[PDB]
Amino acid sequence: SSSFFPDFGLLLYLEELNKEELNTFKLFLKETMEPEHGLTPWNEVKKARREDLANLMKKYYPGEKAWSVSLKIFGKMNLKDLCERAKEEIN
Amino acid sequence: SSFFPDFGLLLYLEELNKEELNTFKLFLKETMEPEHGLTPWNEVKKARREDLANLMKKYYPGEKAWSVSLKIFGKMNLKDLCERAKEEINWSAQ
Repeated sequence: SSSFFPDFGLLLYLEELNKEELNTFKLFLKETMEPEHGLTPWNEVKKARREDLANLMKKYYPGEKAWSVSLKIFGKMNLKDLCERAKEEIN
Repeated sequence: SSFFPDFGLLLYLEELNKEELNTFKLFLKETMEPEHGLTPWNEVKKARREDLANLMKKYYPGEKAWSVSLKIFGKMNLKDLCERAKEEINWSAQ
C-alpha cells in the first residue's frame, strides 16, 4: 500500500499554512463533510489544532481518501487565492 | 449549462501568469499520462489559454474537467508550499 499522507505529509503542509489559511482549510473541509457527516463533526474541526486536524482527516477519510480530499481543498484554496488576486487586479 | 467548463476553466486559466500556466500544463501532462500517454503533450505544451481550455473539455467533458482542474490547482498549491518548507527546513537549497 501507499500514500501515507495524513501521517507524514499533511501535518507539514498544515504547519506551512498561516492562521487565516488554516481556517480556510477547515472551512472547505466543512463543505465536503457536511453533506455526508452534517455539522456534527464540525465543532471538532474548527477548534482542532493542526495535529488534531490531521488525526480527524485520518479518521473520517481513511486510505487515499485523505489525500484526494486534501488535494481538492488545496485546489479550491488556490482558486480562492486566484479569485482574490484577480479581484485585486480589477481594482 | 455547465459554468465551469465554458467560462470557469477559461477565466482562472486566464488569471494564471506565464510561469503558473506552464506548471499547470506540466501537472496536466502528469494527469493525462495514464490514459493518453505523451501523445497530446506536444499540443498542450504550446497551446494558448483558449486552446488549452478547449483541449480539456475534449478529454474531460462534463464534471470530468472540474475534478481534473481542481486536483491540478491543488498540486500547484502544494508545490508552492513544498518549495517554501524546503527552504525553511534547509537554508542552503534553492
